[PDB]
Amino acid sequence: MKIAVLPGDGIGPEIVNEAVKVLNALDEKFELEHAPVGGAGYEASGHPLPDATLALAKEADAILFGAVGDWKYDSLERALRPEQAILGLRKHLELFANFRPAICYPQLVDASPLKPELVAGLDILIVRELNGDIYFGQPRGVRAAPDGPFAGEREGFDTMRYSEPEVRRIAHVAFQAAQKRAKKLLSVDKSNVLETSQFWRDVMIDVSKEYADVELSHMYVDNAAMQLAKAPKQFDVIVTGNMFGDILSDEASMLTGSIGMLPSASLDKNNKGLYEPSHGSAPDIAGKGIANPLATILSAAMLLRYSLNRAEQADRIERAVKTVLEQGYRTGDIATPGCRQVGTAAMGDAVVAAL
Amino acid sequence: HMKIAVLPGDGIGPEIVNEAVKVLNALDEKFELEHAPVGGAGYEASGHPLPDATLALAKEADAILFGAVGDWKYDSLERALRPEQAILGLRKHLELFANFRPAICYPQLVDASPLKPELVAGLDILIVRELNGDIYFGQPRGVRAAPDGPFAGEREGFDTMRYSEPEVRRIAHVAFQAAQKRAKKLLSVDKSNVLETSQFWRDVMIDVSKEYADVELSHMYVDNAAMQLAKAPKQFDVIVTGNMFGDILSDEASMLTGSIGMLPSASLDKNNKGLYEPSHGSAPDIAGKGIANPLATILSAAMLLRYSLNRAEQADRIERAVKTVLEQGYRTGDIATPGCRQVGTAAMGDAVVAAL
Ligand SMILES: NC(=O)c1ccc[n+]([C@@H]2O[C@H](COP(=O)([O-])OP(=O)(O)OC[C@H]3O[C@@H](n4cnc5c(N)ncnc54)[C@H](O)[C@@H]3O)[C@@H](O)[C@H]2O)c1
Repeated sequence: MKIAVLPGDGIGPEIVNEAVKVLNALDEKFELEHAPVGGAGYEASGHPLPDATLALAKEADAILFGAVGDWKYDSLERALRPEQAILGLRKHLELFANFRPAICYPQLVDASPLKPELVAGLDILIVRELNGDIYFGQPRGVRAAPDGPFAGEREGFDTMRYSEPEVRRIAHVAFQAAQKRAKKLLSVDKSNVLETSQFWRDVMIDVSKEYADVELSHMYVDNAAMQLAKAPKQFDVIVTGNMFGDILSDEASMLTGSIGMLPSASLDKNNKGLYEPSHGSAPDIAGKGIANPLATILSAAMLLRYSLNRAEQADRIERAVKTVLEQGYRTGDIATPGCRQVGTAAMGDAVVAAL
Repeated sequence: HMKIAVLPGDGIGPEIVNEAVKVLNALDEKFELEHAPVGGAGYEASGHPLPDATLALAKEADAILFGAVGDWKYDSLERALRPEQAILGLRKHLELFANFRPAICYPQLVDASPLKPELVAGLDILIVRELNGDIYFGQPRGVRAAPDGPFAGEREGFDTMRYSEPEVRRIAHVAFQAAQKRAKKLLSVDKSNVLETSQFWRDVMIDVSKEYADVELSHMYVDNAAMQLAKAPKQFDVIVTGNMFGDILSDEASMLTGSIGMLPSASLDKNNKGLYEPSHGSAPDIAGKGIANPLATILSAAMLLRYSLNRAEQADRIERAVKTVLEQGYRTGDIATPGCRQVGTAAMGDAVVAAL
């Protein structure tokens, strides 16, 4: 069991330090190896995904990833920008299936901006397609506009595209997840405007024929943004494209009390995965020792459960997180009245103590 | 001159526009109001939902006050003649590229929001959504055999996101000027850490910002913005973004206010001439029953004064009057609260007039 540990930029190192602390406190023997990624990759060898970092990730049984991004690197040419590291790991390792389990712990209901009755007992799974869409679609870039009223003018552009196999493989994953949960799947697209989305919807409906025990329904992304605020407990499994999943996921994280709570798994067809908190590198609080490590710690639990066949250890970590919340520990982003507010490292220590 | 084309439309349209006109006529001002048929009323008058004479009036006027078009009785017309085609026609022919979507939440109506009330009571933010371009209209688009890539040959759907320099520049100007008429904070939202269209958007936004140093420009990625709207919508003043992202964020913000039916809307051109309309559109189930809520249309008329006719003080006066009638307990059926004074459309309009 080799884990590639790729902390990245910003709050990445301080939150991954806590996840590694928790893994090291299990009785289990892991082989952990660190490598630079993102701005850290650029600093080391001028590329956000150094060849040796990609090699390590390919070789490992799983990847524990922090976050990438820092404003001082935004001006670099596109291929060198930090976020190209996570896009590249997803694409090169064919990690096409992203899982974001939004669960509101009882203690954190009061931390959510929504009225408490809307999020108490909330448990939604977002399945997001991760290797296609307008995130990768060609052609893209800047050009003279080839046609239309503004022909000749400078113009930025990206191509949104989805092919049949790409939609089918993520559809199957989502339907399989719904079979094991509440037998409901909601597919989100923008099919009343976008040709790509109508194509998505058509393929999703075709795959639904094979899952007579799951009820498939559909929702436009603009309505889904409304409904995640209004009545998110209507959802059990949501499946959507790369771009729409990105947008809805951050909104959904508020349903758990904070973006600092939402873990994620990115799997290939063999359940080799990269596990990362759903959030970014949070440069506004980077190095300040206050970021919430719990999304990253819960991502390490998912790592054990889904790639390393260690479901019992994953349960141990999850029980430890639930215990520290019962005990009153909170980082600043999930503070609740009367809580014990702690920084990143003390929160990690508390999780370790509760194992 | 201050000439306003009044295009009431169908069903609740005339009912609610009559109250906005009542409010305008109660001001000290000298407006030239001129009515013209649109939507189903356009079809009944001369066979098109946007008659030539109606478009000519809209072009000539300094602003347009528009109600709502559509009804069950028009839904059987051929597609090109349906009332809702007028909306598209006016936006295209008047080059209205800037969609103003206020998100406002009145304290009296705060329980309609899914948010805890301290986060949203008194919310007053503005989303400016580019309306004419983006991936919603970009060519090419359709379904094809994939031309290249890892899945070449497979059936594939596709769309093209694109924004040219003049398209971003003109929406940037409109948004920065709106921020000048407010708290001088503008947030631009994009996905420039992944999308080339978005980095291009950001670059042009920053170039225009050089002419508006009085306005504080900040940037946010669309996923963070969707979260921030739920977490703390009061942090914003004006938000500007592309068509698709704006569509999503504005609908989110409207749900977060709790009363999407109170919300005014506008579509503006490069001179800030606008068409001003309630956000809600038709309501066949209550059309002509005298109970539709006119407040969104009245608030649209206030927007009209503020952004097209250089009458910010009168706009403030109308917005003050709407706050007052809510404090006084007046409600139309859609926003009825326990112990309220429930009124129909006309009596609500009377109450706004009384509070001027
Ligand atoms: N997969 C990734 O690595 C990933 C994802 C998104 C953004 N990013 C990059 O992250 C950088 C910041 O982007 P952003 O500001 O839009 O998004 P972000 O998610 O880093 O931060 C959004 C907000 O949430 C707060 N936040 C995030 N994680 C937190 C935590 N664990 N504890 C407490 N507060 C937390 C931040 O302070 C900020 O206010 C950019 O460079 C962006 O490209 C990377």
